[PDB]
Amino acid sequence: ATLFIADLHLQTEEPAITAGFLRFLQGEARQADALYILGDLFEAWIGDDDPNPLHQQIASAIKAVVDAGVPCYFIHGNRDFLVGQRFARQSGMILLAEEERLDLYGREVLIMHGDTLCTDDQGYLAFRAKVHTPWIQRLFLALPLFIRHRIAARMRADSKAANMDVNPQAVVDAMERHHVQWLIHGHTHRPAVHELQANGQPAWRVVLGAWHSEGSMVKVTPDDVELIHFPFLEENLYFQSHHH
Ligand SMILES: CC(=O)N1CCc2cc(S(=O)(=O)N3CCN(c4cc(C(F)(F)F)ccn4)CC3)ccc21
Ligand SMILES: [Mn+2]
Ligand SMILES: [Mn+2]
Repeated sequence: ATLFIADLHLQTEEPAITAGFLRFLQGEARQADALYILGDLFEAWIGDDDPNPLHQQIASAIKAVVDAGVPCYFIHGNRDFLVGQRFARQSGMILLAEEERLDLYGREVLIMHGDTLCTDDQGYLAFRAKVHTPWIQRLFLALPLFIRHRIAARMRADSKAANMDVNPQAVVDAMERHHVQWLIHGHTHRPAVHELQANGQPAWRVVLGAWHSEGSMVKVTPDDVELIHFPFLEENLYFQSHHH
C-alpha cells in the first residue's frame, strides 16, 4: 500500500496538527511501501537555514520513517516551494519534480501538488511565476534571515487582504500529456474522487484533504484506491450513562 498526504500546513501555532502528523508517522507510515507528500507540508518556508525548531522536529520524525525502511518523497507546494536539498538530507526525503508519473501496482498515476491546474486564478499565476523565477529565489535566499522573515510576514498579510478550483481542461491536458488514467493531487482542499475521460478512456482525479480538524490520506493498494479521514490524536473511549 502506498500513502499520499498533502496540505498539512504545519506551523508552531497549531501544535495539534504537528502531534497528529507525528502519530501518523509512528503508526500508519511505518507499514507503507512508500510515503508521498504532495506539497504544503509547512505553512511557510524561507530557506533551509531557518533554525525554527519545528523544522528539526519534523525532519527527525520523517528520517525515522525513512530509517525504518519506508522511502519518502516530496513535491513542493505553493506554500513551501523553497524546501531544498539541505532539508531533504536532514529528513531522508527525496525531492521530486512538480509533475511525476508512478507505477502503483500496475496502474500509471500522475502526481502533483495541483496548484498549476488552477489556470483561472490569474492573480495566483502571476504571483507563482514571480517567486518561482530562479534568480528571484536565489536573491531572496541570500538575504539575512531576519530580512526574509519580515518580507514573508508582509507578503502573507498582503495576500489575506487581497482575498480557486482547478480548470477541467487543464486536468485533461496533463492526463493526456502523461497518458495516464489516474491523477492524485492536493492544494484545493476539496477531498473528492472525480470521474472524467482522458485518452478516450475513463479517467479519475483523486483530491486530498487539508489537515484542518482531522487528518486525510489516500492509500493505494493493488485492489483499490482509498480516501481516508481520521482524527489527529488517539481519541480514548469513555461511556456516558444515557437512559432508555
Ligand atoms: C498564493 C501563495 O502561495 N502565497 C501568498 C503569500 C505567500 C507567502 C508564502 S511564505 O511566507 O512561506 N514565503 C514568502 C516569501 N517567499 C519568497 C519571496 C520572494 C521575493 F521576496 F523575492 F519576492 C522570492 C522567493 N520567495 C518565500 C515564501 C508562501 C506562499 C504564499
Ligand atoms: Mn494547501
Ligand atoms: Mn497549496
